[PDB]
Amino acid sequence: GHMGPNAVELTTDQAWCLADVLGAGSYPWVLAITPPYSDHSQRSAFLAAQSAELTRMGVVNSAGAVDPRVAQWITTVCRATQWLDLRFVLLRGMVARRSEETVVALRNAQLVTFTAMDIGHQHALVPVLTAGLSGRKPARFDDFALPAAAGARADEQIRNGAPLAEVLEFLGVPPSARPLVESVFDGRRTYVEIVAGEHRDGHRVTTEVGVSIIDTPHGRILVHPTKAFDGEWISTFTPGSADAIAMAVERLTASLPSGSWF
Repeated sequence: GHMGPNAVELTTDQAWCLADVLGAGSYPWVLAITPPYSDHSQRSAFLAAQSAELTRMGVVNSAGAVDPRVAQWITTVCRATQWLDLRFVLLRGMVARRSEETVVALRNAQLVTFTAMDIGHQHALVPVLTAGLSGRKPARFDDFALPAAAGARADEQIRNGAPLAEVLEFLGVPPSARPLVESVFDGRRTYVEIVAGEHRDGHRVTTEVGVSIIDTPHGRILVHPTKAFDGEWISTFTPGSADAIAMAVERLTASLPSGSWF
């Protein structure tokens, strides 16, 4: 239910219900909210089964009206004009901007939280971007780069059963960097993939590549993309300090038509 004036926690079933009655539209795919009902018979019934609990929490009144703030937040998420998609590796997030309003939607299994936020600068975002991680401090190592497609290719090769020593040796990972790089190509990792988007005259435009933040036993690691003139993308691995993260996400949004958030 309500968690202070600026955040509410709902079941995803409830969140779906609200978007529906508000005519808010659809939740973005990134939140992966499963529909509670397929048709109008099931819709009316599901509304009725949910009505009491929504009233008890003070989110919908006994007459069917939704809390003014919750309605605005849902609307900002479903109709965002600019956003960041957050895929944590079911833990899914989105930072939605509409008009001057910023709302963070955070879906965790059967629950989703909506939090209205003042994000006036880059650094305010970093706690949100790292919420689903492991509280690791920045790793300590010198930056390295490789083609983005090669990193993804290498990752998929283990998903196809290939040996790590073999794969990393031919990527050219030096022995000094093996413990760090092996820890990245390790499922005990926690990470988030960040894609930026905007809605411009009916047209969805998103970044072709994303920013990743990864927590391993070696610390927090930032992976950010740079476009080369041959058209292929370069991934750079670097310590995931708040400063580095904030600058990488800024440059990511700046690559879209409406430009940086900051």
